[PDB]
Amino acid sequence: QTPTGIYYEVRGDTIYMINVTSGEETPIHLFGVNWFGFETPNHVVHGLWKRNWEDMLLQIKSLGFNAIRLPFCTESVKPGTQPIGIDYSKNPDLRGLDSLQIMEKIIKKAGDLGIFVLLDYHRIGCTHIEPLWYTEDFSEEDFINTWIEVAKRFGKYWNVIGADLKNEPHSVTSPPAAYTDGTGATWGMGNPATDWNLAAERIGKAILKVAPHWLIFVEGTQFTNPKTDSSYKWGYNAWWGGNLMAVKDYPVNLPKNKLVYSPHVYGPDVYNQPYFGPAKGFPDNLPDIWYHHFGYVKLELGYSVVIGEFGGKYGHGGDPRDVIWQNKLVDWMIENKFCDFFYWSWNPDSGDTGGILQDDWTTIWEDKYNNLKRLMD
Repeated sequence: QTPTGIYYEVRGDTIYMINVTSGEETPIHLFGVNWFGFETPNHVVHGLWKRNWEDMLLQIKSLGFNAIRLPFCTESVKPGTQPIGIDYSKNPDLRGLDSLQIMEKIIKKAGDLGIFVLLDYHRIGCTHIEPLWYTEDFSEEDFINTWIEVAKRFGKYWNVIGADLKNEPHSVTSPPAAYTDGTGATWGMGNPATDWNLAAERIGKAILKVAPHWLIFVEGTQFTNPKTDSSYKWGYNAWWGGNLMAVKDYPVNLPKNKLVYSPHVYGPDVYNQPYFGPAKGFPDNLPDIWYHHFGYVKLELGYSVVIGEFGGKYGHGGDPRDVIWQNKLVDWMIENKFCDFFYWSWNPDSGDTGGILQDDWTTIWEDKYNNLKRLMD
């Protein structure tokens, strides 16, 4: 049932942490941040050229976060991969360590601070998010085996809550083509080699055989199938990882008490969506859009929904409607009790969203954080 003594499960739509010996159960909320870098050519979380890694985790904790989503790529989780872009004078305890050992040290320190860690297989290579969970040189079996290896190693850390199976399944062509051309993910189209709802079952089952105490976080696709996407006016304008419209008729066939649906949702800094125009009713039109793309998965179907990424520059060098967008999204999360999320990102070096930290890697954006701090309380 668990190698750590801790078992994570969904009851109703709320995540619980269960101590299996004592029987004790506590509902947890994830107030999270993404700290990226393990999925990149750096092979390490970013910012260690300016900061000490432990000081970073203390800063994250000081702001009330209790969860980190940790993106990784295949190479960072293999022994011997060398990280790039570390200041060793600021990080002397990291001299000699390869990418995997720094991942371990960061997870163990997070657990010491009571911070839960969600592992996110973000990229198969270390350059960009592939639309599918395999490539010409890296098969679905290779993807699964890598998850199995990750789950064997990191399932022994009590604070790791589970596996976000593949970051942002999406399409690289337009519909109606994208449904059949084999280049992108689908959901409910029928082909198990493209249908993320079938692939998530295959990958999730394998993980749960080796880490039965983990949760399985399953993101949306960008497009699903034509009947579902055509059923809603904004059905073709969901984000990568953000279309969960096919959950109702095509649910992932995994145990409900182990499954979390994890949509990504963004504002005008990422893409100038037509519904971000006032001409189309922004921002008061957003609760219905969110509700259709993903929110009904909790509010109508009662599954656990954790927002895996959301963020934006909040008016600092980007589109100033982002301020209105983030405020409205937090208002809606508070009203609808979506209390579990991971902000994108802690890092400032995200080109279309910036981060909680400013470009000095030290000072936070006070306004952007003050809005987020409303979800925390």
